[PDB]
Amino acid sequence: MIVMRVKVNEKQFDMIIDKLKLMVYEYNTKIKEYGVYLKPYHIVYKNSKRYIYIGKYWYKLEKIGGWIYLGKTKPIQNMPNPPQIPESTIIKEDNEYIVDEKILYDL
Amino acid sequence: VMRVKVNEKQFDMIIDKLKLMVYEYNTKIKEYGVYLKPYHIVYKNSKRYIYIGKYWYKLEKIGGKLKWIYLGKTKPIQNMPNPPQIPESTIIKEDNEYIVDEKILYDLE
Repeated sequence: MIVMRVKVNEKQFDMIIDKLKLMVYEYNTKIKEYGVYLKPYHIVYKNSKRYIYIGKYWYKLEKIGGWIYLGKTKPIQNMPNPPQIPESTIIKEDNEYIVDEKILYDL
Repeated sequence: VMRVKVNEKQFDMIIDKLKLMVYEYNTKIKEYGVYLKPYHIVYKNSKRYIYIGKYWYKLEKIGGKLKWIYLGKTKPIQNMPNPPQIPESTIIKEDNEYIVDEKILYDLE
């Protein structure tokens, strides 16, 4: 398959995240009694870049300290089946700045 | 060739040189309760504006939290030592960009 990777801005990225949050709002309040939460994405900083993975990422209610991440496998067998979430990777581009050349005299 | 594009690392270079330019001046004027921050970040028009110039602040006790209050762009007190020459310029942070699969773009409306 020829899979297309294209460039989008922050606002277009925001709608992508918002849509995923909308698609799992139907699931999380229903399964809130199980102490489990389904996050449709995962943000991780590798290779000096912000990686935003898309998928099924689960959480479990904490006990005491001083919501824990369970990974990608569903915890409870007798929980209702989650909605279908697509799997993809988003890589944030390096930040760019419009700069006057004069103030580059700090060399 | 006035205005060009630099990425994050060179942007952090310019920020640090300004902070170093005022570090020893700020230590001298610490007793006055006055801080010269050599830049000003404005999030106007959904974009990170960073303005190069003199920005003076001062310290006071507001409810016990010791909050910084903006003073202006000039020396608040006549008998303070003169500041370093901070240039005047504007830096615009470009809109954040992302590489995304086109399928989830179509499949997420």
